[PDB]
Amino acid sequence: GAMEAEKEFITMLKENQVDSTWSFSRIISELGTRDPRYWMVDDDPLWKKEMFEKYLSNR
Repeated sequence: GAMEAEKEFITMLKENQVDSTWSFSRIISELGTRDPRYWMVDDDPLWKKEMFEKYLSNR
């Protein structure tokens, strides 16, 4: 579910210094290596990208 995974995913997004000036390419390229949290939660690229739209709108 999108509980533990989402929570950490939001935190890693701040810690990876992600903001509006990012593509979901930079996520796969930088967040896929900086810390394996992007892999801890299984890769749903549509949810990762949906929630990324949340991280850009709400953050």
